[PDB]
Amino acid sequence: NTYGWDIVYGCSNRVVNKHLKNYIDENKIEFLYSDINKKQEIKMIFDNWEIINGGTSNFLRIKIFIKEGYFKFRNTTVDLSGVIPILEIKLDFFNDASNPHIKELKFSFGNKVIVSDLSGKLYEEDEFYFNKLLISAFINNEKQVSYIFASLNVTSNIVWMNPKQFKFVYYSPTDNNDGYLCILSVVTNRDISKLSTNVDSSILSENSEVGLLISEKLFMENLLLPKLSSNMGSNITSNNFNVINTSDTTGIIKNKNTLNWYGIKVAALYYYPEINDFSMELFEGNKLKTRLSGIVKLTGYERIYSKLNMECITKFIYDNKNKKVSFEIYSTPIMECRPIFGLLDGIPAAVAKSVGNWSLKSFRDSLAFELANNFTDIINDIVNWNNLKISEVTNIILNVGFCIQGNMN
Repeated sequence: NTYGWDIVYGCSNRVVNKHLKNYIDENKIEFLYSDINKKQEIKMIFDNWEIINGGTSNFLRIKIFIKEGYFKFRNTTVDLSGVIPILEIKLDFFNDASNPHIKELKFSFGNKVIVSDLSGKLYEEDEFYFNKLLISAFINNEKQVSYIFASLNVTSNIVWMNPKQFKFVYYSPTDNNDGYLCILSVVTNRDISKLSTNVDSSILSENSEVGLLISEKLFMENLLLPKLSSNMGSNITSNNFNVINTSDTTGIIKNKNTLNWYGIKVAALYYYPEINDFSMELFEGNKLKTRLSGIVKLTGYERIYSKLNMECITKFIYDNKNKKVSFEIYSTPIMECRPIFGLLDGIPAAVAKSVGNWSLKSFRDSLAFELANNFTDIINDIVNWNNLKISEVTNIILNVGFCIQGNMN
């Protein structure tokens, strides 16, 4: 699903364009420049700006609607009322003067980083070498446009999501409509470059304005494990578990050491089985394949035990009404209970079979739980597009990556 990145955020241009429009409908947006004494000047008054496709890398490409204005070179007069230039511009992150741990995504015309694609439509004269030279005297008014495309929060209450390195990229598809987006690596200072910038269009959907894609690893470590590792009795606590790397984004859950199961009462006695090696890897996109093995000693016959082997597939489950993530039992392709005894003593062998079969059930049963995260909290945790929270989460998908989707209000 993802592309070698750790957490990817994304937003509809259809969304930001609109918050852009009434940031402009605030109306204090006139641009003046006069080159002296080169006899040049423009006064541009803006109707609307509109982000469009064609944006490559850091850059946005945007349609500029002028509805009042002028422009003079060498005693030549041209009123810019209605001309519609098309620019490409750079965005970069700007640290904040309030909370510096909140980095802020704004326009940036430093020093160079504005290109003119089309000059105007279509009320112009070909002789527009001067308009372009001059409207790149945009820069003088860089500070005037302080629009916040997204707030990005390092040092949030959710620590595993905190980004160390991260950068902006615009996704334009093959069909026309699009969403731009922001890519990160959390905590880890990995190679970073060269990583791709290609993004999964899956992140957004027809129903959803904002999307968030969590890598498989982060999901395993910070979403599944925390629940699982506390679903198995008081002598198991995730400190008992490792998550092992297979890629820098692909990961398997193995046990760090012996897992001490809680006590099961069979007939008159309590038994305390122990799983010795444990494995949970992600399988067929949305299912978990669990593969454990261990034993259970017979209390009172210490040196007579039952060897326990299970394979058990569980499945992701999403409840769109209460926004709950769930895993249920899909199959139990292996539940093998094989008592170890010799000759005559069939009588313990039989309780060994029975404690074995009870223990296996206990195991499986623990693989069927419901996570407790607040996913609304999660999507809103690091990136808030346009300095805004998301009201409703529209879908959650586990297809190798872990994807949360929603609408802002």
